[PDB]
Amino acid sequence: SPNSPKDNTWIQAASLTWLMDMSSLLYQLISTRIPSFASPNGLHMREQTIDSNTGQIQIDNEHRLLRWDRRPPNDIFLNGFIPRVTNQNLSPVEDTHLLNYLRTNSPSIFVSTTRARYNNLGLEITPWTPHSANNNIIYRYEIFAPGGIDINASFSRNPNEDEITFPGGIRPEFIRSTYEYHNGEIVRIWINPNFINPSTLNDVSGPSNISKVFWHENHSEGNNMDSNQDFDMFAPNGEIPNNNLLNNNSLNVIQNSEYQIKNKKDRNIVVTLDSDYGGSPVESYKNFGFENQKWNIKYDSKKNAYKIYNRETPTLLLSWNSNSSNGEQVIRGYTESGSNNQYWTIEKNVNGFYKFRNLSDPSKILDLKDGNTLNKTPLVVSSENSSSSQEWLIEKTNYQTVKDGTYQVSSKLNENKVIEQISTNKVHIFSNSDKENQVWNLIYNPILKAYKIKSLKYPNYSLAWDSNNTRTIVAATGDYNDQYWLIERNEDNTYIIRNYENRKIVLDLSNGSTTDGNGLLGFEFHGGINQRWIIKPFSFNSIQDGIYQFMTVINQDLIADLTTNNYTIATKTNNYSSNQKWTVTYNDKKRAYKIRNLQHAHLSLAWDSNHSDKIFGATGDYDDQYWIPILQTDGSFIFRNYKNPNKIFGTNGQPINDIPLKAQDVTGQNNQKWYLRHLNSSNNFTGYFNISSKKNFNKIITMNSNKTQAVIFDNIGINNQSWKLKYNDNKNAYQIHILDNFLYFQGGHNIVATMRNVTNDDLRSYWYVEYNFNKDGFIIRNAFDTSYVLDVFQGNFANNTPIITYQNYLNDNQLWNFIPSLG
Repeated sequence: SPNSPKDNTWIQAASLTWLMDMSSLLYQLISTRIPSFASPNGLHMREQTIDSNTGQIQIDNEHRLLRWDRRPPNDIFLNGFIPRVTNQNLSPVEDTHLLNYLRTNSPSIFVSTTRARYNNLGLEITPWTPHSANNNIIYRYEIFAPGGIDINASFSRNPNEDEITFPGGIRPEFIRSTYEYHNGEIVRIWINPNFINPSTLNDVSGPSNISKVFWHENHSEGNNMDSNQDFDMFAPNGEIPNNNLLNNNSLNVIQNSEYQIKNKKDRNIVVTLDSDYGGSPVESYKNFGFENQKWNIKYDSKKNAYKIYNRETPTLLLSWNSNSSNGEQVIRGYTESGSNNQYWTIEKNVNGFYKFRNLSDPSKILDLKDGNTLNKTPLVVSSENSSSSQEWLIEKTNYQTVKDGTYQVSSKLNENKVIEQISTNKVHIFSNSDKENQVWNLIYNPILKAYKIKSLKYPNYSLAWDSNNTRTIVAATGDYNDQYWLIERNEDNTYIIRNYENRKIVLDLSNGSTTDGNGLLGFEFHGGINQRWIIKPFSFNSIQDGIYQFMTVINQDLIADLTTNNYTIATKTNNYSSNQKWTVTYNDKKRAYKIRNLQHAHLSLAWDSNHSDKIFGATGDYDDQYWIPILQTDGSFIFRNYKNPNKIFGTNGQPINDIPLKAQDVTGQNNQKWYLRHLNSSNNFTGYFNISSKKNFNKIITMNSNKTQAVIFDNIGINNQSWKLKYNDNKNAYQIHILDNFLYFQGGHNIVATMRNVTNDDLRSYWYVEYNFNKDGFIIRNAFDTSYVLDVFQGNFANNTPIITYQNYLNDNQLWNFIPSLG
C-alpha cells in the first residue's frame, strides 16, 4: 500500500502477535473510516520509541506511558493488555474503527495509554487522571513500548491530548511497574521482573515509605480488585486536574531481591562464587545461569550499604577480608562476621552503571584483576579507575519469560524452520506447514522457574536432552528435572533454551544446518545463531464459530457454492442463498474446523483424498473434512486439510463463475486464498452516515428536493445527506433511509429512487454493504437483484448527477465510504 507506515514499529508491541506482520493491511483498514478532513496528514505514529544504535526500546521521560486500569498485576503482568477484540478475521466496520472507539469506547483492537507529564526541569507532574481514581481499587501501570499511535497529532475532534493508542494491545514485557491505589492513597509499587530491560528495574520511583515488591504469578496480595475494562482510559472519564509535582524519587536503592552482577567490559561474564566453603574466591566466569552466579542483594538502612549473599550458598557473603595479613586485595565468600568489610555501597554513575565500594574502606572499589575478562580471573578491590572493569550492571533475574500456551519454535537462521516431533521419541528441524506435530505446549513450573515443552499431539512426551547417550535432543516420557528448560530472552527477541539440570547445555541446531530432517543437540552454550530461537504464539482456533461465506481473494463477488452438479463445490456469483453459506465449527480433538453447508447441513466441505483433487459436499465425518485456517498477511485465509496439511482448497488458475474448487499443494498464490464474510457477526453499521464516494470524498449520496431520487452532491451538511442505516439481521442487509424515505432499486441501468411506504420484506429497499480489500472501499449492492450496485452515473461528479444501479466493475464511482453523521 502507498503512503502507509515505513515499518512495523507502530504495532511491534501488540499482544495480538499475529498482527505484527500485517502493517499494510491494518493501516488500510484503520484509514478507510477516517475522512480526509478529520486527519489531513494521516495518523501520526510516535517517533523515537526505539533507538537506532541498538534497536532497544527507549526508556526516558519523553516516552514514558501510563495506563489506568482496574485489573490487578496477577492479571496484567501475566497477560499484558489484551484488546477487547482478539478475532483474527478483522473487519473495518467496528473492530478497527478508531474514531468510534475514541468517541464511544466501542469494542476494538485498541488499547489506550496516556503520556507521563513533566515540567521544564524534568520533575513529574499530575497526569491525565480518571474521575473515579480516588474511589476503591485502581492501578496506575508504567509502560515503555515500541510504536503506538499519537492521537492528538492524528485528529481534530474536540479529548485526551496525551492519549497514545496501541493496535493489538501491549505485551507484558513492556509494563515495568504499577501503583496500587486503595481509595486514592498509594499502598504498593509493583515491579515486573519480566520487563524488557531487567537492569532498569531499580530506576522505578514513587513516594517514600511505600514498599516496592517484585511480582510473581499468583502473588498472594496480587489480585486485589473491586466486585468495561477501558472505562477509566476513556477521555470523557478523566482529565488533567492540575500541574502539581508528584511525590517521587524517594529511594534510589537496590531493592532486596535476586540479581546477577555483570561486568561492563564484558557482559557475558558475571560475579560468581567458585565453591561452597569459607574463603572461596569470588571470580568472573562466563554466565551460564548457575545458582552460584546469582546473589541476593540486601540493603541496610542505617549504614546505607548492602550485603550480597550467594544464592547457591546463602550463608556466604561477598567479602573483602580487610583484617588479613598479606593484605590481600582479592574477594572471597565468608559467613556473616559483623564487620563492615562485607558491606558495599552501591553508587550509580552518569551512564547508569554501578560501582561497588567497600564500607570499611570506601576508597576500595570492586574490580577485576588487571582488568582481565578471562574466565576465573579473581574479583579484586582496587583504587578508582577510568576503566570499565570496575563498572557493573545489576540485573534482576527473571524466569517466567513466556506465557503458558501453544507455540511454534523456529531457528534464528530461518524462521520457517520449526522444531517438529516425528513419531514420538524423535524431533528434528523441518519447513513449517502449520501441523500439530509442529506446535508445542510450554507450561511454566513455579517451583523450578522453568518450562516443560510438551508435544501437542502426544502430551505424555516432552522435549528432553539425551544426556547419558546420544547427547541429542529427543522427546520422552516422565517428569524429571532435566526435562525442564530455562527460557531466556535475548535483546534481538530470540531466546536461549537452556537445560534446567545441566545449565551449560542449550538447544542447538546441529552444525547450523537448516536442511529438512536435521537434528537438534544439547550442546555447550556459546550464544551463536544456531542456539537462538524464535518462540511464536500459535492458535488452532484462529477464527470464531459462526456462519460464513468464503470469498475468493481475486474476485470477492465469487464465493464457495455447493452446486447441484453431483455434489461439487464451485466459485459462483454471490446471491446470499443458503447453499452459499456455511457453518464453521471448531473441534477440540482435531484442532481443526468442520465446514457444513447451511442449506444441506449433512454435507461438509471435503477433499476426495482417496481418489482425486475434488472439493465437494460429503456426508458423515472424516479427517479430510477438517480444515485449519491460516491467516495471511493481507487478511485472507488459507485452509489446510487435516489429513494432509500440505493440501488446501482453492481454484486452478483464475476464479470465474462455476469453476470447481480443487485441492492443491500450498503455493502462496492468490487463487488459494479466501476472505471470510462472517454473516453472523457484530461488525454492522448503526446510526447516521454521509455516504461519500471513493472517487471524491466531498461528493455524497443526496436525496433530491422532491424526495424522488438519489443524486450525488457536495457535502453541505443537510438532512437529505444524512442516511440512517437500519440493519436487518435476517437478511444480512440494510435499509438506507431518511425519515420514511428509502433508497430503492428501480432496475439495472436506472436511477435509484427514494421511496415512501416500504414494507419490511421489500428486497428493493435492502442493500448489502461489502468491503472490498483490494480496491479499499465498500460496494453497496441491491438485495432484490444482487447483480447491481450503487453507481455515480457515467462517473460524472457534477452536482445533481443521479445515482443509478449498474453491474459491479469496482470502478471508483462504485465504491463508497461511510462517514458518521448526525441525525
